[PDB]
Amino acid sequence: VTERTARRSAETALFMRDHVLSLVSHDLRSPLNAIHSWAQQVKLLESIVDTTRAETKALALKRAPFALRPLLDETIGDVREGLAARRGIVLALNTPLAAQQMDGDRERLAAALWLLVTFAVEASASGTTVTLDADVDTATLRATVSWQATPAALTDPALPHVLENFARAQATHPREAGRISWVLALCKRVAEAHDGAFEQGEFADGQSSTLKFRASLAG
Amino acid sequence: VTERTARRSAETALFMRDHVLSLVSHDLRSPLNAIHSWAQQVKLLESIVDTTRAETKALALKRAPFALRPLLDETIGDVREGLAARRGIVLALNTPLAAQQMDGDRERLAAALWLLVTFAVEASASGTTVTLDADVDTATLRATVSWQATPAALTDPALPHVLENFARAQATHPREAGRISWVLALCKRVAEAHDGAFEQGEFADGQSSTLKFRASLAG
Repeated sequence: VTERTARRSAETALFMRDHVLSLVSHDLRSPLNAIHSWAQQVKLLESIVDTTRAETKALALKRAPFALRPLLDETIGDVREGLAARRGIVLALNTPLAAQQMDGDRERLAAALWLLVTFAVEASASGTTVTLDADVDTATLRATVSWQATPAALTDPALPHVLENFARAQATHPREAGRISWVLALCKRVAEAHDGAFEQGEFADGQSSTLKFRASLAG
Repeated sequence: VTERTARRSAETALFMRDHVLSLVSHDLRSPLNAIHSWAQQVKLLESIVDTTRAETKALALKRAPFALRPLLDETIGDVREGLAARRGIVLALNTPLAAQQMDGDRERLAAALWLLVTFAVEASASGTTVTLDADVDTATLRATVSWQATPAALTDPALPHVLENFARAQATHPREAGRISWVLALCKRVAEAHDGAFEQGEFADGQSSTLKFRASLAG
């Protein structure tokens, strides 16, 4: 395990814990009122809000121009050495990007793309091809990972893994409407911090699954 | 910022988010009942419990013998390059340990000692000496960081920093009885996972502050 893989793993887990806190910050609202509709000091709520709001402010502070294509190649290289090669997964990069630049938080985008690809690899069986597609259109960077999914591979103890065991287990769980697997929180947070969006498709039988990442170019 | 510093920073923040979840998992018990003593679906509680319990099981799985003294020297070297040198803080190592070994989770202990020293550095003014004392006694590893504290340095925007801004701010807050500054959660978690203990002393005026870490040798 390289230092880079361990760093990316810890970042992923960090953002997943933020995601869990934000869900908690949200979901306790309704069953509380049902008890109180029969006829939680907000200060506890606010000190979790302060944590998530701090992370929110962290994700907006570092924007600087960088070359998109070396970032894509670094992503492929890092995931290949971290997990794809030892899982027998072929990584493919499809992009026309050569000299294009983006004014962005390069390190956070790097973490987001790493996780976008690593998640697909974790959910792939030996011999599967995971493809990272990436391009720009007007004001938007678009990165999509597409692959034929074997979601049982996420929790297979005979296979090497990089992501946390409980995160991998949680990712096989049926998703509530509009909600991501917790472990993808970093992709969602970084996308939305760049005035973008993140979409986790379902695990599709007989068809490719997709993760779709978008980020504004000049934010 | 080296890869090692960024990895340690993300680990620190990860464990701090676990700590916040565990506090939330605990503290909502009492104000809820005061509402219900006038005359929160546990499933939401349990899915945070599963997260913390997973981390708990992770911290018990990797024990292997390693040399204690190179771990101490690596700690000093990493914090020197990550923060102490650029803050004008002198680091001192006081230990009789030479060849002693410990059957432990070397990477987690390394993160814990890094944070033990880095926290003291963050809470030091230029020219202060931060001392790491370390020894073994019977079944126990004991590591203590002692220093003359300037807690205002934690939040001084003119000084370089490694730890998260909101974590540094939270650490200046008055501590409830028996509770640590959230940012030290990694030290506490790793100590207790090694059948040990962690003690954060107060910020002492005219006297040294201490952080005391203990871990069982052969767990």
